[PDB]
Amino acid sequence: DEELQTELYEIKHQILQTMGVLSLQGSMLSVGDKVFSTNGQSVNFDTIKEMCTRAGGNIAVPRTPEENEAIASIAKKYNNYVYLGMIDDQTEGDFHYLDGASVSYTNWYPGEPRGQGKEDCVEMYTDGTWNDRGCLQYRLAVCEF
Amino acid sequence: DEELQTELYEIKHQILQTMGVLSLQGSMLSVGDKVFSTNGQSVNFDTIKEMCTRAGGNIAVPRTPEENEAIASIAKKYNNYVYLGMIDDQTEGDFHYLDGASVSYTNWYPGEPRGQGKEDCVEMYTDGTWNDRGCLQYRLAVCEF
Amino acid sequence: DEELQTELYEIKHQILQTMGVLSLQGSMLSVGDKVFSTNGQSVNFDTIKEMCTRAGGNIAVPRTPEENEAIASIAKKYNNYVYLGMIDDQTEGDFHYLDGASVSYTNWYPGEPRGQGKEDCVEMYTDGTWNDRGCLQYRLAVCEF
Ligand SMILES: [Ca+2]
Ligand SMILES: [Ca+2]
Ligand SMILES: [Ca+2]
Ligand SMILES: [Ca+2]
Ligand SMILES: [Ca+2]
Ligand SMILES: [Ca+2]
Ligand SMILES: [Ca+2]
Ligand SMILES: [Ca+2]
Ligand SMILES: [Ca+2]
Repeated sequence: DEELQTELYEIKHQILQTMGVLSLQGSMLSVGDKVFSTNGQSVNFDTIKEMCTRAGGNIAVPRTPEENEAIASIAKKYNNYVYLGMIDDQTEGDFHYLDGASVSYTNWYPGEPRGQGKEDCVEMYTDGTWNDRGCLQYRLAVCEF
Repeated sequence: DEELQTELYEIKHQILQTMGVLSLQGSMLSVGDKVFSTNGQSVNFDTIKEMCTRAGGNIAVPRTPEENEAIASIAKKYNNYVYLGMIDDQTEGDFHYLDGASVSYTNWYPGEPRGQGKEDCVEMYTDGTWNDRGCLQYRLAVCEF
Repeated sequence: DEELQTELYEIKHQILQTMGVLSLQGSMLSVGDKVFSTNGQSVNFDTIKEMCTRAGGNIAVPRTPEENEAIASIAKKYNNYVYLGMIDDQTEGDFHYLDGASVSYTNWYPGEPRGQGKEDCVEMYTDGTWNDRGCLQYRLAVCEF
């Protein structure tokens, strides 16, 4: 159509308007094709996971420096550590994303991970570096869509 | 096109991102094809109606158990009763949606409706059950889009 | 397709749902094809400009009476003057939009603009009328998308 193309413009325009409003007001962060957001709650790993999937997203996990920095700023903003979408329950010391694939990008705080098999989750410090941790602490719920 | 299909993916993806953010942050509830939301205001029936249409939606009305429960949770959350998008002004005892069609799904509190012709509106209790009421009370404004 | 048309309906519907939620909750104002929004911050001209572009929009500028009134209501709501997307730095007394084009619609407060070359920005009073001003004051950041 010709009508299809102007309908698409309008749709794309309106999308960027809503994204713009949410962005301007700090409701979320856009990094490439990824949108990060938090409900401000501090809960444990399993709770965060459910909150995120209930909203149609997933517990956030950084796969690039820019994505890592985005999540870091939210952690900084809320002054709380953040549980990341990765665990090493399956095999010890081998952290994997929740789809089962092995993590590639890492930003471990020097010396980490250590403490080992008692600590199967990953938390992000407010400077963006990571620490392996037990999964029952109260951490800021950050989701990716 | 081939380009059309990847443009559509992207558009659909971005939509679900904005919906995800609004959902995660409690700005609205998605139930099937219906989105519920409130501005937190307690006003009378006529005012709610205007607020909702000004936003491009309508005063909420539940047509299923799940929809009813969704509105109920908002009522619970704000600890206030909710005016529903239905009245019986036309014929007495015959409640109709605002398009004029007769209500099908009901969730009357036992004994309701009673009091009759002096009470042409419907309010939802915080447990989700309904009570027929005068239309001039201050009730939580919940809209559907 | 036939499938394309029902996919488009759904997409358009969901867009209006998110816009409806943002609108109902006062997160933004829709005027024709333009969406206005604020982050509530009072900062100077250069800062507002950056905030708006970071969100994928621009510092707001009214080109119609309705658009002017929309921005005015936000100014009223936040009880603060608003920097508008226009300056007269290039040539003195000749105010232009930030794309360089000359402003057409104006709503100067009677007597304005005056003070002249020391005042290259434009602020909106809470009644919607304009005043030319220095660019270093703290004003409400209102963006258009
Ligand atoms: Ca272990
Ligand atoms: Ca471990
Ligand atoms: Ca550790
Ligand atoms: Ca009656
Ligand atoms: Ca009645
Ligand atoms: Ca009654
Ligand atoms: Ca000058
Ligand atoms: Ca000047
Ligand atoms: Ca002046």
